[PDB]
Amino acid sequence: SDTIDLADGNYVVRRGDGWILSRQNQILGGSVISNGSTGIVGDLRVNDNAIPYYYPTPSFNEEYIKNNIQTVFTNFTEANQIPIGFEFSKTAPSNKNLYMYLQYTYIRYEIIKVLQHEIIERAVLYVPSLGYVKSIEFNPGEKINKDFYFLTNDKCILNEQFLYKKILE
Amino acid sequence: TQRVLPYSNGLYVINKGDGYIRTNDKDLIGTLLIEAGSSGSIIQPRLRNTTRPLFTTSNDTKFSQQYTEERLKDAFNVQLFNTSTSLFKFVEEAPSDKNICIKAYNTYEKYELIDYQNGSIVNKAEYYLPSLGYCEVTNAPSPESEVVKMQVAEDGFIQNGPEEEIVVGVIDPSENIQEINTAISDNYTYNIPGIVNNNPFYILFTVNTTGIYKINAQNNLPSLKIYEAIGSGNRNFQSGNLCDDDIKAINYITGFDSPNAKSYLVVLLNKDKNYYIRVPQTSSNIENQIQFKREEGDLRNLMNSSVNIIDNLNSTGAHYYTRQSPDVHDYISYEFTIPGNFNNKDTSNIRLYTSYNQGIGTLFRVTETIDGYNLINIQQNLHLLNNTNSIRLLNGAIYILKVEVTELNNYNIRLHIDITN
Repeated sequence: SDTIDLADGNYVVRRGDGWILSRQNQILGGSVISNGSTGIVGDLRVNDNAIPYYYPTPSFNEEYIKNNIQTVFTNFTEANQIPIGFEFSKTAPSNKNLYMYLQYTYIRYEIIKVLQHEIIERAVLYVPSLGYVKSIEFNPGEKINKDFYFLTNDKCILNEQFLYKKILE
Repeated sequence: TQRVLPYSNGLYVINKGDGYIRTNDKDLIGTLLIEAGSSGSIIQPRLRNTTRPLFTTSNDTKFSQQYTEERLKDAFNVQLFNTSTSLFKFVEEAPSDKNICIKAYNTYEKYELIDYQNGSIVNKAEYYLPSLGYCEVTNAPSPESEVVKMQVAEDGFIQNGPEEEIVVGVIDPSENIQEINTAISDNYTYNIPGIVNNNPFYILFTVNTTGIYKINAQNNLPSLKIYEAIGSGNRNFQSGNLCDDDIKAINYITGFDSPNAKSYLVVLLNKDKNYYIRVPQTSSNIENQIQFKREEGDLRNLMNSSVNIIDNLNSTGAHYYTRQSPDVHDYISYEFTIPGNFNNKDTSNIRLYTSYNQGIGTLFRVTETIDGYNLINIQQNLHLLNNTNSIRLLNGAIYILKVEVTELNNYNIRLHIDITN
């Protein structure tokens, strides 16, 4: 639930790497390879595609979240100004068709207010990190599950973390 | 001989799949002839703030390219610039024996923006977002075999990617959004402000405790619609208060577009989710309120559906009522009062049936007690489509028929209440 074993106060939290956002699965397109061909897809995280997403709360506005997160954790305002590229490479089996689509992954940061061992307020920051592809073998006309294309709620493809530090007054 | 679309009135964005290419090789990147034992690759690199997409529209003034891009951003948060920074590359090594050919095509992702109103598409726009290509590999075509004369296949598109149709409703941008800053307890009354001034609008709100809620306007007028914000509540949270993620993508839950039908909504709402309530155009300056009441009684046996309030059931004979038919496995409710004086012994023979859409119906006797409304089942598994069966009901009593549509043959559902005796 929303109950945590922490003393009262404000905390900065790193939830880990590999967070993909809802409805943002095929925002970048995909490749269709077949019959032994190798498909390679890559991207470059610079500025406008490295925009961090803020979700503030009345206690924790943008400046608060940014300053706290950058003080304790990776400094993203200067890091996202440095272009980082990445690539994926899949190889389709013989006489079969494979579709691969790529989406951005993010770092999840949280600013939480804890009172009586329960979180009463939480603000969320997403910092662009890298990408991730999902691939499926398909035939012409085959129905494809809705879960492959569409993500309903933000989830972490990796192990979620909880790296917390108490915010000093 | 098309399909019936049970979409509520509004704006919808449809992801029709990936891997679309134009006919007559208009998107042909090219063909590489790799010798035996060698390797080959086709690379399609892209620049910054480039990559022209493909856009057509039925009404440029309303569905302009800027408008379509903003709606696409509302639905899936796509931006053309995102496709600019991408690269794709196809690598193929030919075997030792024979040569190999590889053909590369630039692909597109097909998005469609539709203005759905009363069972038809009044405005349609097609957007094609540059995708990450399509590659097909063949054995080396031995020159020459023959050359066979063929004709062009005219303008059109060919999808090489998997089948896909993801439909997402989006908030109408022209309609205002008012926020309820406080989470909803067991009871609340929203007074519609004069700022919007009779124009249809949305109410964004959340719920304190998960449960089944009755939402209605004054005298159940006008009919209200409810949507759920997709992916809401996973982000920034505050206990007992509303946190707007500015999510425009919505899922239609229930509601009637017809502003004159007396109706109230019974819906299961989640404290970890955000919801919108669309109230339509009101043609008067007369005040109105939205009432929110958490239900703990038998009314929870109506979720999730709009209950339609029938007033013209005051005589024997033929009566039928037309509403926007819900989708398959989606519910619609009717609350009606048999004509005559209620003396607990006078009965009238009632026939309930639908005209085109088949649905399974369950009717309830309603006896309002001092604890609230009490719903008593008196029949189950009623097949409404051309139902010839009749049941005797008490004159002056109140009944609620909940219908689950099991076959959609018409955009509208017609419930007939025939009264003899």
